[PDB]
Amino acid sequence: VVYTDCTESGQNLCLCEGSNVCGQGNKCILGSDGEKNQCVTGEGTPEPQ
Repeated sequence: VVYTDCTESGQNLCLCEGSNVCGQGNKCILGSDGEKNQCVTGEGTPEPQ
């Protein structure tokens, strides 16, 4: 199964690093400082539809 892409910071079940899935068990942050997304451990909500 594959999820969709992210659109905000804090999501979880989506695609942060290129096309890799980073969600449950961790937290994802989008473009930090004009940079790309990053998978940081924490508490994030899945990606609704």
